[PDB]
Amino acid sequence: ARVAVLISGTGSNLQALIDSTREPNSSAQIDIVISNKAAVAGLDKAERAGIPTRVINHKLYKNRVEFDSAIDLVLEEFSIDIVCLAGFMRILSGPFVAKWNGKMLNIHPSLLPSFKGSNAHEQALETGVTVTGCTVHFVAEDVDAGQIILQEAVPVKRGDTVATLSERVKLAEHKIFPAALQLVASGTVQLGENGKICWV
Ligand SMILES: Nc1nc(=O)c2cc(CCCCc3cnc(C(=O)N[C@@H](CCC(=O)O)C(=O)O)c(F)c3)sc2[nH]1
Ligand SMILES: NCC(=O)N[C@@H]1O[C@H](COP(=O)([O-])[O-])[C@@H](O)[C@H]1O
Repeated sequence: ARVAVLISGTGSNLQALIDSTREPNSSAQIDIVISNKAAVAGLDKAERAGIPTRVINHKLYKNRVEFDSAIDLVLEEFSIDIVCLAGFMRILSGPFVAKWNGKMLNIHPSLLPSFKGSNAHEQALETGVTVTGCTVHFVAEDVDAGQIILQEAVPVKRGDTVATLSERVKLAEHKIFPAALQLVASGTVQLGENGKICWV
């Protein structure tokens, strides 16, 4: 399975995905890394691993649909089968999401459906949970509401901050995201016609 990884930032999840897909038994190959922001650290991790990169500045486009179309063009150029959103922060448009339905995965740093949106850790800390986690799900049109593939709980320790909590949660992200990609890449898991997770 040919994979594109979209990033907006540091690329720790990207790096975990690079490491896992180099394993001999990997069912996925990362063929392109797309960033919507220039000179982010994930672009370096990609070049060090010998993976093509492309910056598609969202700031240059009239609206989401145009910008998504620019991404889609690169996805076709590279005959991509699966899209991983790994720290990619731009909400995608309906048509793009529908096109990639069942082929696009996103990592989210909470146990969905808790704490959807961009600042999950802040919410988690403000709410006072003692267990949080991360969620790999298919991208549906409703942000952070697509079908759930894997999750891993992570404890909240007293005194935690966004810095310390997100650091612990990212250790789980680097486990379940490579695992979720391998499940989809190998056809073990797919989005069902009824729209629920299907473990073939
Ligand atoms: N249809 C669809 N379904 C999905 O499940 C899904 C998941 C995605 C992964 C991205 C993370 C989820 C998320 C993204 N973005 C924002 C946000 O407010 N983003 C600002 C830009 C802020 C910035 O640039 O840092 C904006 O895009 O306007 C947010 F609150 C939460 S994208 C997507 N699209
Ligand atoms: N709303 C989406 C979101 O919060 N994404 C989060 O951004 C980080 C990216 O880190 P990375 O750039 O080191 O992979 C990850 O912690 C991921 O869960």
